[PDB]
Amino acid sequence: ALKVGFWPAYSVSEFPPSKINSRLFTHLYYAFAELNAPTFEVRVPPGSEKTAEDFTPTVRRLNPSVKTLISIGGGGSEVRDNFAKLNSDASARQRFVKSSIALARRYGFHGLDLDYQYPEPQLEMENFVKLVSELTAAIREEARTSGKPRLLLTEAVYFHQKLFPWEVVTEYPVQFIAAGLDWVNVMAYDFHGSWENFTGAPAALRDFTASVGIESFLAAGMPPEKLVLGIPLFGRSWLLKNNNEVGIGAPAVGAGPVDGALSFSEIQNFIRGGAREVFDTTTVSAYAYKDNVWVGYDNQQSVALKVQYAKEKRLGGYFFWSVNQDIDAILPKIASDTWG
Ligand SMILES: CC(=O)N[C@@H]1[C@@H](O)[C@H](O[C@@H]2O[C@H](CO)[C@@H](O[C@@H]3O[C@H](CO)[C@@H](O)[C@H](O)[C@H]3NC(C)=O)[C@H](O)[C@H]2NC(C)=O)[C@@H](CO)O[C@H]1O
Repeated sequence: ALKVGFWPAYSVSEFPPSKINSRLFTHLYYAFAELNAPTFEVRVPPGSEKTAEDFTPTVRRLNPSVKTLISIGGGGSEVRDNFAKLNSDASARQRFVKSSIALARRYGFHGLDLDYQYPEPQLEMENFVKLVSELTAAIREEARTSGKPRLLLTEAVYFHQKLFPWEVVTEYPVQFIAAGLDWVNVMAYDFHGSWENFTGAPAALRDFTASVGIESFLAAGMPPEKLVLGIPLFGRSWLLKNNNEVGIGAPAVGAGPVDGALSFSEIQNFIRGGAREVFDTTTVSAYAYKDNVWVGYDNQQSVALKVQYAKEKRLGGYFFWSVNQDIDAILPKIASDTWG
């Protein structure tokens, strides 16, 4: 039962690794090492070496059994462009593979993650397959030469097995992934948000839903234990067109605070300051509103329902993005209690 959380290094001054309740997790990710084009000597951002080294000993103090991975890349156009340049150059792929493995060992991580959004179109998937195949082989070779258990290898995936469901240009090769990786982190969120003119459930379990995306990976043949269901610790926000239309599907005029996203902890403050929370059974989600601000998110009820869903679907577990955004670890606690 994988209970996974991502800790973003940007948050260090407000939420250092020491604040993570690592009792509630089996695996915790450092986000992110950088690709460091053009040499592709993968590294943590210069200046953050101490933070990266101390991460694993720190989180293990509260739960020695917890393991860690370092995630390389992250969402965003610069990372995507760097992976696309990397994956087309055999020499660069070799430098990336060697340096990534060395990085994980250097800082005491138990594994590596790729976060690449996204390996599309078809050329980019084909080249990503070359990178990942080479990385899997080198991980096995390093275990052989060091005598240590092999590094874990995971990657972030889009919510759906097809890139993209409305216009398929490529798709994740599930048998390849199952053979090469320990699991994938299914990004079952950002379905709805301020790019749209109406409020919606940004991580709806059902209704662009988490269950349809999960179904697509299973139908393609992914072993269910290789899927880890993502659950956001942030909400997507809108400004309402009219303060008396406050439900799902209400008209909106742009992004709410802060640039369209609010941490769970900020949402708790929003509710304590007078916003009304509503559970939406139709989507398995929550929303809250006050005056012209509306936010959709996951709450204690929807998280328990999503985690039970993952269990019923025989998934490997769940992950949170990102742990600094529930400072009191409310949602990680209910998730852990739900699974058992
Ligand atoms: C052809 C068409 O209209 N397609 C629609 C899709 O574009 C839309 O996908 C969503 O698009 C938005 C905006 O590009 C994505 O939001 C971004 O997501 C990233 C990563 O999750 C996040 O870091 C950004 O902050 C966020 N940007 C903003 C402005 O919030 C979102 O991920 C896309 N979601 C999915 C599931 O692809 C979908 C779904 O709304 O609808 C199609 O009709």
